[PDB]
Amino acid sequence: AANDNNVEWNGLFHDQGPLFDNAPEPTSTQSVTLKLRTFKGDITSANIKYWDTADNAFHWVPMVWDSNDPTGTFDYWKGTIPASPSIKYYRFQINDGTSTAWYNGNGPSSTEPNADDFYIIPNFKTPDWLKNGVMYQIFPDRFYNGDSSNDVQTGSYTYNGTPTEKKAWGSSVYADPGYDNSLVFFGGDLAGIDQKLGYIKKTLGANILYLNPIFKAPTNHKYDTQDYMAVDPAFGDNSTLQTLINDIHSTANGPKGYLILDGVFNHTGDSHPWFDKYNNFSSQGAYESQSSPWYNYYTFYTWPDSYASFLGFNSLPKLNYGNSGSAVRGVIYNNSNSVAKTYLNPPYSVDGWRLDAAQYVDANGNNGSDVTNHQIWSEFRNAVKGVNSNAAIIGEYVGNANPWTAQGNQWDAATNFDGFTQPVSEWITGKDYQNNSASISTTQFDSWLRGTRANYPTNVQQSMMNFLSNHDITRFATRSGGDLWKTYLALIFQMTYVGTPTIYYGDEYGMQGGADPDNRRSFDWSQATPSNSAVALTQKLITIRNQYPALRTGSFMTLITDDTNKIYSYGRFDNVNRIAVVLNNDSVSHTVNVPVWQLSMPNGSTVTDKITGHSYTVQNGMVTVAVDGHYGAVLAQ
Ligand SMILES: [Ca+2]
Ligand SMILES: [Ca+2]
Ligand SMILES: [Ca+2]
Repeated sequence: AANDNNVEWNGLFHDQGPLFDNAPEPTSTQSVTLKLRTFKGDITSANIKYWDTADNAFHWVPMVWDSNDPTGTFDYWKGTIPASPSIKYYRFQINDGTSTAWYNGNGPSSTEPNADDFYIIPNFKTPDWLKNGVMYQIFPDRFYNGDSSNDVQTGSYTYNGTPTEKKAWGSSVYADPGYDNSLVFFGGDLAGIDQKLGYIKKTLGANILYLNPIFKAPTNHKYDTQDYMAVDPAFGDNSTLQTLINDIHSTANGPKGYLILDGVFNHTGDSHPWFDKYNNFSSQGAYESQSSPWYNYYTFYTWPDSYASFLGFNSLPKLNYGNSGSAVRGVIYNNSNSVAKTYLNPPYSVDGWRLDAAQYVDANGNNGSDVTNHQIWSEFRNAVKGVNSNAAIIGEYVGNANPWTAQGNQWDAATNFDGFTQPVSEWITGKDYQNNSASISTTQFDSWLRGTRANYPTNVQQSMMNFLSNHDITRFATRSGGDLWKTYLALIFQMTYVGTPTIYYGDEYGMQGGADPDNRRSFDWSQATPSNSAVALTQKLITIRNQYPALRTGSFMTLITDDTNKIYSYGRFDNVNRIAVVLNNDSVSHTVNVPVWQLSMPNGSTVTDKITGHSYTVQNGMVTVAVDGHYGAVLAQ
């Protein structure tokens, strides 16, 4: 508010949204112009300090006043970082007389930060459809039986001395005596998904489907791959897949769609012919002979019974990637007929891969998270983007996936357990995604989100897979104790946050389910109608997100973190829209005075709460709205 030897943190702001960065994903020849907000006439000077990897040294860029905002409450200072192909990191030093403050990915700070700087990664690009879309994850056998003929009957075949069991739709997933939970088949197939595309792309509005493993394998989940080149018979054939894909891409049944498949490349099943532990093929697998033409595809500590695998499971033998140019790297991604390229090239042309157990991929039985692992994912990116520059690569990882993203040479994003799923679960349900006691306050929730977003470059942030639940954790509906309102609150946050909203089939209507396999129940189609509370809401929220680009690629600013009333408010905004989201995590309603002036919403202007449909007028830079307990408001203009 004045030159008083004091920098006012509350007026400061910067992130890589359109209002503050003119080149979020620049090439080697494009310079980056940055803008820093501050209260009007609050400072005397500001400087951009960036580290250049080409140089291994810091560089200084003095900023200059640029303009005021429409309300005349803030100033905007600007400075430009020169164009080059090198990766750079930056922070701001802000001065008002004898007062200095710093600011970077983690926000304001009195002392100079050493971590969490903003990222500039020349030529790094993540597909924009991923940034702007809504994903729907489907576990094939449990979504919808489109063709009951290809169904696996209770006794169709045996695996490791066990018959497969068919269950009636709606039945419990747990196997009956004499059977195994990994061999229970409810009947869902690709044909079904194809027939329910209308529900997916219209009723709900999602434009991206992500399917759990669909290739030939003996189990329910099918992560124990037997043949990467063939759609498993229980789901259909490769022609079925091609028809599904065509209908997904079609714009005659709704919005243009995108298909992402699960790529299990760290290991194969023990029944794959390269290994052939049960001798299901005339050929000789690695387990069968040390003279096998694929012996070197695996790592044996004591041939043939002790070998490298996924988390000690003997049914999942770990592939040996060797050095660059190896046969394994060839059949997985380098060869034209490899697994990755096959489905990315016509007649399939899928749109991306979700990398199962990505962190472990390595050579010689080692456990990844090393030089070799990253070199492999680097070669993987070149192979993929070489076929389709718009194909997405999302790696599975439960923590900070910075190591596979921040260099802009590996994945486009990752499964956001650490930056979305966990924090949300603990704030709303008082439990972690495992269903164990773990609760955080509103201030901790906000801190958690900011810290995790800071781990990633902005384009990676906008491409993260944000799901409330999935096939490896407990259902949100169960962690919430069956309280639908908690689901309401979660959906609203999900559809308005930074990252790709991902709906784990069933979650949109409150489906319950405990730990695997209880988290893989069949889909009750009598609940998949707007007549259902959660569904109607999901459809509305998806419509809201698709209506406002600020929700997908706009800036993010915290507006309120009230621990007593449990009120969380944040804004999403770009050059066109300004949206203030108000969430009520309490068990009783609260009337909140939203500080929309922080988003520069003009006084006397109006906003509409997209959740209730009610309209309001900005008075004294505020918006007073009564929000019901465990519910929210989306105030936009
Ligand atoms: Ca001042
Ligand atoms: Ca079927
Ligand atoms: Ca054999």
